[PDB]
Amino acid sequence: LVFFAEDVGSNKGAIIGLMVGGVVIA
Amino acid sequence: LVFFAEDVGSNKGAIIGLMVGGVVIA
Amino acid sequence: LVFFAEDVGSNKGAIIGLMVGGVVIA
Amino acid sequence: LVFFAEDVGSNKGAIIGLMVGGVVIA
Amino acid sequence: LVFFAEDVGSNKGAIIGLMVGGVVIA
Repeated sequence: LVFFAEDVGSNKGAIIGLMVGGVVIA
Repeated sequence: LVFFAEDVGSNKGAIIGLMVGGVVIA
Repeated sequence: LVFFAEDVGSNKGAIIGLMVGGVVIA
Repeated sequence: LVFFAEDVGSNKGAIIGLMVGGVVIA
Repeated sequence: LVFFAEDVGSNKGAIIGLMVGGVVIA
């Protein structure tokens, strides 16, 4: 499993909700 | 299980929400 | 396994929520 | 088996919340 | 099973909340 979450935001501001879900159950 | 995400945005602002569903149930 | 998460924000500001959920239950 | 969570915040300011949960149950 | 979590902040801090939770159970 190779997760790759790249966010390139040039001048975010306002309301920006960054949610990273990384749960594992084995 | 490759999950490549390359979001490229210039001047986001406003109302934005990022969600990365990375749940593994084994 | 691998879980990359990069957030490139050029001049964030405002309201920014970062939720990194990294739980490994084995 | 790696967990990368980097946030390149250039000139944040304002309201910026950060919540990273690093759980490793084995 | 490494964790590379970091938040680069170049200028501008204002109200910021850096909440990290490390739970290494082996």
